[PDB]
Amino acid sequence: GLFPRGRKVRVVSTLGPASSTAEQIRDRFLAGADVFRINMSHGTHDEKKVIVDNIRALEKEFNRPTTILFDLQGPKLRPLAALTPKDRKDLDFALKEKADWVALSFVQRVEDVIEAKELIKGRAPLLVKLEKPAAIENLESILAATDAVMVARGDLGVECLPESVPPTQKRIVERSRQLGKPVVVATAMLESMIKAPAPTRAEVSDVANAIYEGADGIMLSAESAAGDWPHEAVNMMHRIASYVENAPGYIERVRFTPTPAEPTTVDALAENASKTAETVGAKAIIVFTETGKTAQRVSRARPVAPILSLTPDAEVARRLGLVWGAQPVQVSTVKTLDEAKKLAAETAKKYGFAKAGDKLVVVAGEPFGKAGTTNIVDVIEA
Amino acid sequence: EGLFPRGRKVRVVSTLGPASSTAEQIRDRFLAGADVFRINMSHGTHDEKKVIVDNIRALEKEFNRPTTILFDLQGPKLRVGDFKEGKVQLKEGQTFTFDQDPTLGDETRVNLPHPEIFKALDKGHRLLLDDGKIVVRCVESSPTKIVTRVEVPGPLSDHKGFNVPDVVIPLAALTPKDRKDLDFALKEKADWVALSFVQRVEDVIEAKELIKGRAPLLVKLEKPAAIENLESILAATDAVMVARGDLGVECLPESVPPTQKRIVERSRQLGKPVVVATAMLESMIKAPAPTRAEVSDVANAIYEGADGIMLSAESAAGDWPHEAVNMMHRIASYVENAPGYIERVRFTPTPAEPTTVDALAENASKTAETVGAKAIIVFTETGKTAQRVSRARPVAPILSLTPDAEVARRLGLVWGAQPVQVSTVKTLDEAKKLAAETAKKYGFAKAGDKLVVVAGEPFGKAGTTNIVDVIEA
Repeated sequence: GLFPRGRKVRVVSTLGPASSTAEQIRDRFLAGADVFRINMSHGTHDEKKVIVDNIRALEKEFNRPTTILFDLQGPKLRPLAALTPKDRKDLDFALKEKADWVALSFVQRVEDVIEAKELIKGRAPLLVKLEKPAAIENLESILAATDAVMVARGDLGVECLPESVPPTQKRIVERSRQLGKPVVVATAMLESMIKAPAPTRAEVSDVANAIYEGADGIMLSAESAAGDWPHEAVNMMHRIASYVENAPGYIERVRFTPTPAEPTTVDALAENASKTAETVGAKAIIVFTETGKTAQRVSRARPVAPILSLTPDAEVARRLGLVWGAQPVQVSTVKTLDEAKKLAAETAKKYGFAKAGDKLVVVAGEPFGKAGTTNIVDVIEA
Repeated sequence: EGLFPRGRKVRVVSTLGPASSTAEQIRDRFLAGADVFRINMSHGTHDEKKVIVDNIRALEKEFNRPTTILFDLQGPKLRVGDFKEGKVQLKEGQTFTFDQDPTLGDETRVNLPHPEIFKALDKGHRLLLDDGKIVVRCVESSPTKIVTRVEVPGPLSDHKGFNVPDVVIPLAALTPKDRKDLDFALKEKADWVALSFVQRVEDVIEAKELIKGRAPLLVKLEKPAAIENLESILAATDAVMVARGDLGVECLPESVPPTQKRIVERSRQLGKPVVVATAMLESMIKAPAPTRAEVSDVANAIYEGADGIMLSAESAAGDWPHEAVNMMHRIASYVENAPGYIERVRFTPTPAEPTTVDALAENASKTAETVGAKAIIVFTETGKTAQRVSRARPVAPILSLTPDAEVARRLGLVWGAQPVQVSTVKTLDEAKKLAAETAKKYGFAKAGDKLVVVAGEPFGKAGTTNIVDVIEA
């Protein structure tokens, strides 16, 4: 039951002493972990390389793209620079290791996102950790410049009142969804499970309420990195999403946040592919995407129907691991609409979303092979 | 100051116990933000409760505020018997038998000393033991023997508790101990009485017949039977508690949040005060500050629009009960006054019933917004009009003026009701004058501010609400 997962929220799982061997990483991944977070504050580049090779090993065993998020420590203290000399080193290592996502801590203003992106030079997309009062005041600029977002509540409730986090969280998730930036809720989601094999009622509520906000991602930190029960913690995350997303009241709450279309072809075809899929009862929406942009726009609409994001670029498939519901599948380059239709039907049947005769909605760009050319909605039979 | 008005409308239910019992302590929690005091009748003696009750009630003179006391009755305590070695290991897929033999148990057998289980448990039904840590499934049942297959193994020790999620059992929700505790609660003039082990509407009817209208009835929703029967139980009850601790044992813990969404919605639409309970600030049993998940949990109950948010051991038994109560107050003050709050509350529709009072509850709220009113003063003899206006969840704060001391206490559990006991009025002008002088005395309005008054023209008569009146203070 590894792919599909039966839910669309993404589980982010931090690795560390309790979750670091190949067998341990394999086990989290089967238990429900989708994105692995490597924290560069501690440990050595030597130990990360073994962990990276052990995450990537999984692509061969299960034929699925993995997703690795390198977390730069930032100017932890134990008015100042966005990337410390330690970060610039750890970054260069993360890009050696073909980081799918790089995260940056303690941003306070848009110029710090810019500094990072200028160093990164397109080699990896950027996620911003929002945890400083200034970051919240500069929220619109920061969110515009970033590619993805983490509501990093641990530090946020240190430097801001802890009672200010929930409204600030609602604000970050809303706006992230509206801007189309994947957003992850973080810190203490299952804190009690560091020591106990089962969660508290308040912890399960927090996870469910992150899902109902429509967030792309829910994270575990020390519950998988350092605790006595990492496998149960990861699995409880999967169990909460499996149930909540398929229980009554889910989509109504997700739809509370309006995500209207920009005046573009891609946003128009994303919205109307979703609606068309609802109206005809389609079993899936298949999105052909060179760089992932289209898949992100469809994901933004939060369709009921399952998405499958078909890309030729193994790095895009890896990156899409963080995007709500994206379900990336690396494929060969198709060269005709006919070939796209046959590949779309066969992919939906193979992973169990459809059987011959079922409706499918295909979003694509024709003539094929170029990014930013999305212009077709095609309703086909599997 | 920070006491009345509190600066927020949700109500804090704090459980009293060893960590919060002395006069000075009970006073502290009141000031810290606690609104309803929950007295659990399962432990302790009446003589000690009487001391606590008197200590709660003493607040009324110090602060000229009505207090509110919720008495929680334990209900049935289902436990297995004892084992020869004190415990056993149950291996998956083994046969395990429950009978009425008192002989000391073993790896195959234990006494289940509750005859009522043997009258309802049948094939396919589960028994959960040790807080759901162990699951067994009935493969065979007779009036005197229950044979099970172990589905989820683990240790099983002497007189562990168990749960019967899948079938209603012919056992009263009020035990003999509960009946006696109830009479003590009513003699102590309980403002609210809390029923446990609710399975069917008949359990609520039974409880209200014993109570003979001496206090309103809150039902705790713990058991899959009660969720199946939600509508009939909600209709019959006066208030609700989402008792998550037992719900998450008897159902999947991952299924509580959608079931909490459902309970809170229907409770608002039916006009029944609803409380969210269990582990909201659980880590503060040992720590002086909460986790992020915990603060999110309290805030998400507030955004659902629930009337109340509750602490159990955090205030009853923990090391940081003052900080725990205060933290509930801090989360409510910040969230209700921060952006995003009213929109989330309004997601649950609460349309007017076809009654004069429901139409006027709605009219007043809409009128308050349009004219910029500072308060909505509600005159009420039994509390009914207060609830219906509370139900509309208006932006403008409510002041619920009642002549009756008992009504003023009970309303302490109603969202934003802000009860004030006052003198009777006999004309409209007397009501307007009393309404303006009350809004000014507590800081809601200054001379010239607009207020919306909701009242009934035959003054002094319950059920007569028929007036909305805009006035200047």
